[PDB]
Amino acid sequence: MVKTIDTKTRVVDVTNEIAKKKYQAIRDFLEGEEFKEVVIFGVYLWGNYTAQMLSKYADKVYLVDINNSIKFLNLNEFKLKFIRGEVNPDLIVDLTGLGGIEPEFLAKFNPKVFIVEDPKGVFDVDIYEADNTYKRTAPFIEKAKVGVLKTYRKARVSKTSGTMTLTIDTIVDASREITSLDGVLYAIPNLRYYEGILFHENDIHKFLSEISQPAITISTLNDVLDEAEEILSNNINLIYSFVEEL
Amino acid sequence: MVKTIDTKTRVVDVTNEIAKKKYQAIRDFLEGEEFKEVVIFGVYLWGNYTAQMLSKYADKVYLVDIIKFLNLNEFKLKFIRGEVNPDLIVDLTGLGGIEPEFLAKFNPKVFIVEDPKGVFDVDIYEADNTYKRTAPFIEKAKVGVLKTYRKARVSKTSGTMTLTIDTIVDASREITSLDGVLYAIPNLRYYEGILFHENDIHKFLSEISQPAITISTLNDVLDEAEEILSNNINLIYSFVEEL
Repeated sequence: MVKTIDTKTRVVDVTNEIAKKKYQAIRDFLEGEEFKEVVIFGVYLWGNYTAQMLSKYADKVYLVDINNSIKFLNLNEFKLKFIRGEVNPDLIVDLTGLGGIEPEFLAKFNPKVFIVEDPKGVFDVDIYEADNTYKRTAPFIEKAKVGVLKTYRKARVSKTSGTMTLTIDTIVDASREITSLDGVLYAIPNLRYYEGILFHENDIHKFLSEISQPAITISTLNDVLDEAEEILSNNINLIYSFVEEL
Repeated sequence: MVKTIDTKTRVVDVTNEIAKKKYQAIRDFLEGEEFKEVVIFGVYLWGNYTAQMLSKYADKVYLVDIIKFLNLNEFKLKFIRGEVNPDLIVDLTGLGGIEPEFLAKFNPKVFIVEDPKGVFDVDIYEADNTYKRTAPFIEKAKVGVLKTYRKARVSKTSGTMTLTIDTIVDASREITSLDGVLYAIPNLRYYEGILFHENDIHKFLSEISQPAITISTLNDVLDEAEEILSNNINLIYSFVEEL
């Protein structure tokens, strides 16, 4: 009588849809022109999509954290390669956000295009104060095409622009909307601190299994799968991403 | 700079706090009546606390699922064979649960039935048959209806699972609005699905013992998160209305 229904949409589907939105903002900002060396600062799990997509527009793309011709590095290898002068990127994309790459270090480079992700979302005094986006852009405005990648949920609250943040808040909001449907008993948002799984507990299998989870598990009297999916899609479409040129 | 903090309160702690509220409601209604035979209908995971506590105000307690433990068909076999005749009957099955025509066969001194309804829902309302389950014991025995709600909040049912979810997801949500918090993950899963339909007891135990909420934050907000969680638990009110 009481049915249990999993959405077809998994968490990874939402994360990828968000990553696609952010990349699309970036590709629109770069306006289709080639680089020969691209350096992307960030975490692999959130930065890879951009890495794989920009490799079509460059000869050599380094993704650096703190599987073809993308080179994957921790920042000490990258600093050593820069110190020895074996890297000099024309495109720099900083996706590190709060407490990310330091400005005194970015200032050492001379790219043609610099793009930095603004981590701030809805106003938060501590996040606003912790943010140093425009001090990261300061050394390049006058010498490079500089853009700030911004991502918000339309008329909704999110504390940051992180894909993870956006994923969580998206799915959780969706579960509450789904709860309000006629005949629904409850709706579980299936979420986990995935980076914790991959890098602290080092369990690749658990990571893959967990991120492949159905976004929402619904206890219901009625078949509400399609409607739930449409709710989920609406909440994803609330996400808007764009790069403002400085 | 960005810290990740787990609450000390786990999901199992929340489920038990709610279970304790409902049980203590039952206990207030059952007061010094003690029984010689108790039958509790419901799922093992949600019924066990009440069973375990009632075994003290009783001799032999059966928890029957769909203290000694039986599924409904073993129990029907014992009843037709005349090996059970309970003076206390507690129905915790809720929507689509034990049938009234089966209950009418029994003759308890006290009958308590759980109202699964929460905030109004036309379909849940139409599906509910609590008072049709009470009808055959009305005027025969002391009858009570167990009700559980969240004060001025939305919950579609009174089920412990439902209450646990709604409790934890908004606590997270409230947690999100704190100064310096980046995000808050409600760590929840369909546990009965893990235990009774995939049969993984170890995984069940691991998942239900998970910290309720994982917080990405700039500030140490553990205590304030805990107090938020406590407030949301205190929104839950449980009582037995006598018919």
